[PDB]
Amino acid sequence: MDISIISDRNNPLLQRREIKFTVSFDAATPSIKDVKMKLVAVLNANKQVLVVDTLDQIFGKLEAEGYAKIYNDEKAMATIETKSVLEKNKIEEEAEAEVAEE
Repeated sequence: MDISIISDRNNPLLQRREIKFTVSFDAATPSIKDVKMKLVAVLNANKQVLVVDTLDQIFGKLEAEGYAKIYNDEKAMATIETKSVLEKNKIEEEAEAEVAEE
């Protein structure tokens, strides 16, 4: 996919990370974790404690804008954040096989 970073804000107070960006694709609509994959390579951070907040598809073209979020410890987040934020974060992820990528 073609993602573009808009801004990179850091929220230490709530040990959170405010990073806004855009995601565009040719119909192909991935998922949260899926997007996290590339986003992980884009943000270059711990994918484990990485999730998305929300997104919005563009009508004009085939673009979609959204905002990502990152925490430090789920311990705090589990408390601070709400079931709403934790709601997004899917239960478990996939895993084709041990071997992957080039």
